[PDB]
Amino acid sequence: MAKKVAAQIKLQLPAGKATPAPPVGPALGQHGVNIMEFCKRFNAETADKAGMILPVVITVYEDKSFTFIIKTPPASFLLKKAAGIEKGSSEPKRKIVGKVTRKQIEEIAKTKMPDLNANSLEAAMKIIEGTAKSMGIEVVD
Repeated sequence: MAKKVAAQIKLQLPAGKATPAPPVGPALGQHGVNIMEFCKRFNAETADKAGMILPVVITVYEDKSFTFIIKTPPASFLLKKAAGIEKGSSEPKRKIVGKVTRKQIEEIAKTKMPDLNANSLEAAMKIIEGTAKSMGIEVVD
């Protein structure tokens, strides 16, 4: 399969909010890459996971072409989107700040399957759950 890797541009970038600030411009642009192609790409792709410093990895090719991936991380990311801590709880924090549910675990586990390096989702579920557990997040059902 066609690979002509010229470089790699790893970048932690706001979902829905990437831009040629010191992050992007110097990173990709120095390697000849269309920052706007990148940005209009990452932004549109990350539209859903917006509000988020996404851990990205760019792989620019010989053409000045590129592609990039975004490491849908251990679980913290979408556990915000579940545990209910996209900012924080109002006050309730019995050590368990907020919580979710095995099913919620699953979904999160599923979406980040490519990242968590899941042989099988049961494994990814462990990650999410364990992450959650460590983060003071309970799972309830």
